Amino acid sequence: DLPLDPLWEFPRDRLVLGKPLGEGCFGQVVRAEAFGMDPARPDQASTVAVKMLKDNASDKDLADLVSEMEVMKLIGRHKNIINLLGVCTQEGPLYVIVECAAKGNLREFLRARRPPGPDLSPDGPRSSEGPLSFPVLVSCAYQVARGMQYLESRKCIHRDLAARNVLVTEDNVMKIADFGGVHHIDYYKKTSNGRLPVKWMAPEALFDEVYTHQSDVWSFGILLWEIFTLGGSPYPGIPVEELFSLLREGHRMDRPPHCPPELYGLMRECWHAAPSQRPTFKQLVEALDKVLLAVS
Ligand SMILES: */C=C\C(=O)Nc1ccccc1Nc1ncc2c(n1)N(CCc1ccc(NC(=O)C=C)cc1)C(=O)N(c1cc(OC)cc(OC)c1)C2
Repeated sequence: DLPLDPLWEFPRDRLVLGKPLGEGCFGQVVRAEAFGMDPARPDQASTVAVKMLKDNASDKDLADLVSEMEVMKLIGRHKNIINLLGVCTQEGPLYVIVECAAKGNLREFLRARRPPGPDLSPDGPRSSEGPLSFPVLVSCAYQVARGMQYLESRKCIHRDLAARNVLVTEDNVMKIADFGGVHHIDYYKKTSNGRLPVKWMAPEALFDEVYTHQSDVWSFGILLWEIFTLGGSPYPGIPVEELFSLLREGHRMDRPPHCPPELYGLMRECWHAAPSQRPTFKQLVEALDKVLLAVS
């Protein structure tokens, strides 16, 4: 079976499975109620997210989920990542119980909060004020950088860092998801929501199958661009075939509208050809911290 880990094992009868949250990478994820996740409050309800094997899963799918579980045990706890809460490995299906972020992923969060165009009638003194302000976008960027910096300190490379893979809590805290098959990537693969994940890959990863923390920094720069386009799709209108040759030529995305040169500056730094010429996550946290303090 699977060994028992009393440090993490949670009785499965203390879960009530609820609404499916969609296809997770290695299985499906369901919202759930947990009673007594805090052992000091055994009858207290909390909302959690539960990852489990899809129907008719292989022995490989089990291996993947179990390895994701073991990664999460190892990396420890941080404010800006999805944290492991517990597991159900005994006498029933494998459950991996993690934090549930009320507002969904960062890309959807941004796209849903785009400002009103000059389309609707002025109603109220804030008719043109959108939900999102510059300091809060910078805070989103800063928090992801702090999460990535933690992950890096734990020798963890993400390899798909993208806004879709950051979740947003009720208090607008960013939590990096799915930090733990690079030899088979379909670079033409479009996800069911229309995403082309090749557009987040560093040149060395895409061309040479090399991943480092500086590869993630490249992706971070793409995520920066998503934020300051409020959830835009990178390399707009560029199909994958054209992306290959544009990247070989050293092409980079344009500065987006309503983005200050400080932030487009950091994006271009993240996309320097040589990985040693990109900022480290520690440098990105510091740089974003300066902008955040300057504007708060
Ligand atoms: C809490 C109320 C709620 O339901 N919120 C909600 C509504 C709709 C969508 C998403 C959420 N909130 C939420 N919160 C935490 C987690 C998740 N969702 N999911 C599902 C969404 C998701 C995120 C990232 C995905 N990655 C990729 O597609 C590619 C990398 C896919 C789907 C979720 O999967 N998790 C989750 C995260 C991790 O990160 C380590 C690990 C696990 O299981 C081990 C699950 C959390």
